[PDB]
Amino acid sequence: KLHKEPATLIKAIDGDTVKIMYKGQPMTFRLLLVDTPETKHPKKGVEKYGPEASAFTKKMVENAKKIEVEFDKGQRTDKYGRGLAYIYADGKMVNEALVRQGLAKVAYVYKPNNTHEQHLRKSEAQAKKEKLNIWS
Repeated sequence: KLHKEPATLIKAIDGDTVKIMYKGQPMTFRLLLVDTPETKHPKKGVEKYGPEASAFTKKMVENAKKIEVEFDKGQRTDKYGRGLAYIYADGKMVNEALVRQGLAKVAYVYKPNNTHEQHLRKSEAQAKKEKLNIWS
């Protein structure tokens, strides 16, 4: 059973990555199950909708009263040291919000870290049907 834990925003870095204070330790977190266009793309740079995905995550985490992180059932950090997780801004899942707004695609999934996969795929189909941003 996944549960949420409190955390404190330090800084937003990209649409898909935020620095957070977790159990008193600053850490970089990668949002589970989504791929946003990047501004810090290692290869191409600042892709289309990159700045947009980026300001959205920023605003969202920044204006929140309460940030919480929720780990999935698999590994909790990636090979770069980044925490892997679902992030909640006042009860709303940032990863889902991005996909519903057409500012992220559901990422290639790695079990057993796939607990909200279906949900998100559902939000992606809707942003697609509404042809938003990425899907326009």
